[PDB]
Amino acid sequence: WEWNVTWNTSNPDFTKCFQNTVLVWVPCSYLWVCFPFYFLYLSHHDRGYIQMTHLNKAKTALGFLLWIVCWADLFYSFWLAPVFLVSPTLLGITMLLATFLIQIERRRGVQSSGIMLTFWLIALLCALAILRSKIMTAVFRDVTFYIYFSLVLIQLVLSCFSDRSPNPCPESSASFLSRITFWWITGMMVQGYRQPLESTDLWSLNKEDTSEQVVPVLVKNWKKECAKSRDPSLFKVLYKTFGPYFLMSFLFKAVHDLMMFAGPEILKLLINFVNDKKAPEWQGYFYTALLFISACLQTLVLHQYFHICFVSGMRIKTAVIGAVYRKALVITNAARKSSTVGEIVNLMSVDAQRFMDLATYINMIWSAPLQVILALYLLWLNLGPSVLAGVAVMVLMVPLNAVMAMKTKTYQVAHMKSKDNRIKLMNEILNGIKVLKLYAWELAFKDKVLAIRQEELKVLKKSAYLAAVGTFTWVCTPFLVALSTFAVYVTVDENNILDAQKAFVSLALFNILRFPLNILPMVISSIVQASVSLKRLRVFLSHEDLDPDSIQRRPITNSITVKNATFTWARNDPPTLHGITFSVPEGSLVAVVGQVGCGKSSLLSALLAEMDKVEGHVTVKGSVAYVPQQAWIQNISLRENILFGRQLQERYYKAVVEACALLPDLEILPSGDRTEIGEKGVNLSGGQKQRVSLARAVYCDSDVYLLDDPLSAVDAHVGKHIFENVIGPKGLLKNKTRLLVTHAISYLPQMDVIIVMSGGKISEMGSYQELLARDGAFAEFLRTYATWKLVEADKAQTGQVKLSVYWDYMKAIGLFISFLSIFLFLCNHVASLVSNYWLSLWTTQEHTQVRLSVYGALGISQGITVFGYSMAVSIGGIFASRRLHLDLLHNVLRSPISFFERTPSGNLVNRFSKELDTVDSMIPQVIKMFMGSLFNVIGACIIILLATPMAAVIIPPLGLIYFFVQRFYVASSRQLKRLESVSRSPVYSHFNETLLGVSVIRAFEEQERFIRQSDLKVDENQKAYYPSIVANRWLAVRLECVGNCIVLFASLFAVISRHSVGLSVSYSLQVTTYLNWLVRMSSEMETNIVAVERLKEYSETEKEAPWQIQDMAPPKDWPQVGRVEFRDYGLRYREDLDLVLKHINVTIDGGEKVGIVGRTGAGKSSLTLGLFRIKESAEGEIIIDDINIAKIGLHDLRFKITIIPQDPVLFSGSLRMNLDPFSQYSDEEVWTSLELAHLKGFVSALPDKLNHECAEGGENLSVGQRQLVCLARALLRKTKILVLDEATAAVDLETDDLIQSTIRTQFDDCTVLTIAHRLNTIMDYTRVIVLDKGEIQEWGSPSDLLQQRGLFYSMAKDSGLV
Ligand SMILES: Nc1ncnc2c1ncn2[C@@H]1O[C@H](COP(=O)(O)OP(=O)(O)OP(=O)(O)O)[C@@H](O)[C@H]1O
Ligand SMILES: [Mg+2]
Repeated sequence: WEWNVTWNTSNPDFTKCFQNTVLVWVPCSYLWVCFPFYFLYLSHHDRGYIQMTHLNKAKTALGFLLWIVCWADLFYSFWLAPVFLVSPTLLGITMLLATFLIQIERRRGVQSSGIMLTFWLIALLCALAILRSKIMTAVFRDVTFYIYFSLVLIQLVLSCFSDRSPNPCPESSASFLSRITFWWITGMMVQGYRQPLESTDLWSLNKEDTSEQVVPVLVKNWKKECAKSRDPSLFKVLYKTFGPYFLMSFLFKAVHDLMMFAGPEILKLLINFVNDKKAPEWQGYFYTALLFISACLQTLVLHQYFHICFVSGMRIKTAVIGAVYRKALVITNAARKSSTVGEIVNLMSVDAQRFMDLATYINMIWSAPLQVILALYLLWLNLGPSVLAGVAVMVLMVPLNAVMAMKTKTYQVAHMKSKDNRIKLMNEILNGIKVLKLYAWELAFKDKVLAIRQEELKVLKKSAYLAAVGTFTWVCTPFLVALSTFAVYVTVDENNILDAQKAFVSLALFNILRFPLNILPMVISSIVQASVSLKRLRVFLSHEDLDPDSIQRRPITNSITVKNATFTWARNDPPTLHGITFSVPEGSLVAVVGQVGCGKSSLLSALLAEMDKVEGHVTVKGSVAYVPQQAWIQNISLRENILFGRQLQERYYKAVVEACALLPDLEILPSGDRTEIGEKGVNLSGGQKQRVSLARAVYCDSDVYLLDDPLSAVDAHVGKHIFENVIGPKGLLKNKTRLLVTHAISYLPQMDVIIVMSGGKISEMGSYQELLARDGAFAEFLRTYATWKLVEADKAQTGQVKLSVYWDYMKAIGLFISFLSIFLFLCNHVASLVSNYWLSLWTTQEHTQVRLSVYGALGISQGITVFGYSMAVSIGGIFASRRLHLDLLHNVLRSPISFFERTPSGNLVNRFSKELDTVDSMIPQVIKMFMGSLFNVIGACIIILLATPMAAVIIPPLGLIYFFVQRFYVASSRQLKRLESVSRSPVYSHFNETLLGVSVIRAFEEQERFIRQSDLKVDENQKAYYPSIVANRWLAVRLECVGNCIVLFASLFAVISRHSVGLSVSYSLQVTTYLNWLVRMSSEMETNIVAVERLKEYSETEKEAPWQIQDMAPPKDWPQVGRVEFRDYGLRYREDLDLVLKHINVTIDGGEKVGIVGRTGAGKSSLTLGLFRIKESAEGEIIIDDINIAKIGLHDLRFKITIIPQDPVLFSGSLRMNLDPFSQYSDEEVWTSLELAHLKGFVSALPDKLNHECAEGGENLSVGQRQLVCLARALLRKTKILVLDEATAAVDLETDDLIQSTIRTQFDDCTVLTIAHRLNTIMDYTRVIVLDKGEIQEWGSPSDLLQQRGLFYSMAKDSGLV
């Protein structure tokens, strides 16, 4: 090796020894270092074995022949030079390793080899170099090399084709080149250009990324971790699960850094050749070719690294969602109260996003130091032994930034904890929107949600401040280090030789150092956010687990054999069931009776292993079917609700439908048992829900039935019919154990055992006959008798996002920030341009100091502007997020009830949880980066145009070739993002539906089907998400290669056309980067803008009538008498179907108690909706005290009309907040109301009294005590209209009489419209007006109706009052 023949001569020729040693050691060596490592992948990853094909054999045979040929050389050498022995043998054995490798790759099922193609490629290049040398030299050993080269070339061509496999994703069957270039997606891309993509174009999900193939691994690893540590660390299981696939990203990142650092060196060498005519031209071309191949390989390896990181993040998100769902289905009640529904919704919505953000930057926590250390070491041997001073700066800056970052972790904890409270509050708002709108409590909760949002948005401002200050130090680090090391370098010794050339090199290198330190703030912020989101996930996954071994669920004497067990709702709270002991024989109908909050329902929940056992033995035998007190209904057709995971059996299904009085219900529905039933059963009535919930349990034939009051909402006749045909001894369940919890006693004589439970312990136990002779606590009670698809789905828009969206976001940000931020951007970029100009243009130690001072001033000015615009962008983004949340909340609240009926409660959760996450976090940073890239591009174009008049006809084409591909990419990226969000919404819907009814699912042992449904929905979401990232890589690969094809032309021109412009080579290198970056950023912003678009989607939806009308204002004492009078009133349930009320005309007098009563599906709960303007009246006019209701607003009417809703619902927070959320009543007033509603005897014993912490939706209370709270609210309001929408249904007889007496006493001067199914209360009323089929039938006093022997007489006959 000497420079005369290898570099100095115009003939590019390697030396003979170099040819025979290094050129042969390179390829053989590559396979030797990769071979061992490759077994890891070949072993850990398997796909079967490929069959015997001609291609595989062709490759194997050529591998055998190639080895022979190489050993044939050793034979001829055996037949002086030392290299003529070792080299042929080494090549033969590495060749024997190559053929063995394709063999094992066949065995392990790999169609395209990631090593063979590269191995042959490198071998080919080495052979090409020797080939050219051997053909320039000119039989004996040359012909062996020609045979070797031809065989290697054919082997390389063969290795490109993909072998046979052992609407799927093409990634599995794509060839190596297609996989490395992401070619296989281009079809979708061009498809997205023809017409917008739909969900059907989105391909299927790979088997490796599927939910059922990812979640079980993490779940098993978590069980192992939580079993070894009898507290476990979530980090250990997380990396043990997601490390083997991620280490490839580490390898690719190392290669990308080692190849990127070569780029500037090759550029510098090229710019010295072009600026020199004393070097053989061949050297210049070689430089351009080397730069081109280096840039191409750099982009390929970088984009492989990025794809691996993104895929790992996607898998992490899928695993996190699956594990959260499984734990939520497994969680216990106490932990469920501790870990609110907002916490779970945040865990599978914003937390995984933090993990995928961490996935991109975790690989940089070693790359950035590595680059910094490499640059510092190279400067050590470039400038001298004075760079250590710069080290001191890192020792005086890093700790500060670390201390500052540590404060952010205590600032993100409150940010991610004040988000769960808001999400929980909005979940309770959406679950009980009907009551929250019937009580006019809209702004009472609108001004309450904007009290946890502004607590969550303030810590965001503080964290943004700490992030801007943290990036300030990183942006000023280089210049400060330069100043410190130069101040030391001059004094470190007599080395004051800061010559322009040296100073120039050091300054350019220190500028290069800016790239590793410009990504550190994002890495640190992502690490902090991921640790904050890791703590919460570890806490949630470490909660207490329900124990199904507490109750011996023996399969199949006595079905239930409770043995003095003392159950409790939570570990620390005092027990609720004390010393319960009973034994129910098989088939014996048992009726639990007592009072409100006595433990009747708690007993069934304790027999379901849903309630903690202090001690005792329970042996409920068989399969248990549960009918909850509040019916649980999903969003499917009524037929599937009845089936509930069972195949249809006409013989049984028809009998079940007939028995539970469902034929009358399956005749008024639009299409019988094929109509969409709504998310929460809103399509059904209050009594039909109970019948459907009972039919679901009856169809699922079990051995033990725990009926928690299944006849608490149906009228007397239908209840009798159901009991006789289902629950009685002559029904379908005549040979099944039935714990029929009942409040109103009518079938007690037909009971077998009557459990009288009071206080919490079984106070009495015996049949009807054995309880009439006790003459005690309970005997005196008996003596005294006390198709269209209604729910739609989120639909993506087709086309470009309207600028209106951009305009609304800009208006949300404001004007002052929209100009100050732009000014800071522009000033920063112009300062950078001048710093680059001066360092370059200006390239006398009096000048050296001046140059150093001005450079430091420019760097500090750049840092100041960077910090300033980061602050401005963060503040503007927070302002925009606040405004957007306010607008979205107002739009949701102002929407009518029908909107909530047709929109599933997973779209709203999506807008308020995930889209808001994007608006707060991703959009500001994306806008900042896009603005920076755009301004950089404009500045670079300007500086080229000003300093090069010739380069004026290339700017328009260069802009066009990038604008066209930008459009071609965004046209599909927008639709991919839209489908991602649309497919995501269902997941939230399913999570809410499951979390609502966990108890029923556990009781029916039907967890697997719901787990599979959640897996399917998450699979659809990831099917929508994966093409987005794949298209991201495709766009970048094409752009970074298209721009890289240009620099090649510039380099060649600079070289080939110089004697007959050294700047263009670097200009193309510099500008193309800005152009590509800019394009990417634009697309990114566009995609994120989609989120804002969806937040706007609810604005155009038609809303309710104006809440307050100032022109039409009622007097303060407007309801003087409450003379309700319906004139021609007809209400239509939905616009398509027919009228539900046909020309009713009713004249109610002031203060006259009305007792509206009718059969099921008679439109009883239509006057209640109409009187509150819940649904606009197609025709008719309700007039209260001479003023039409339709003319007044809404809040005026709502506040002044009291209602007791059919479904008792208690919002989260304190018990007081469920009474006066406006805080308009004193403590004494509320306490008087409590004793008025007969609840003071329960709240007093509570340790927190009035401020007791209610659970999510009120499960902390009973169902009768939740109705007593509604009665307390009605007493507190105390208004002259008291429509009772089927109230007092879930309370015992004596409590019913007590609250009836309270209503009769304190509400004897109001126009109360008591809709009820218990006719005994309606008997002592002034008008018992009857509705039958939407038309008026009876009109008069109850006595007149009874004597008329009409419909009401038959109704009186059915109940048992005649
Ligand atoms: N989810 C819960 N968390 C905590 N305590 C609860 C919960 N559910 C019930 N309790 C406690 O158990 C008591 C009894 O409730 P339960 O609903 O069993 O009474 P009940 O008499 O069957 O009610 P109802 O008359 O409405 O049928 C409540 O008053 C409350 O103290
Ligand atoms: Mg109950």
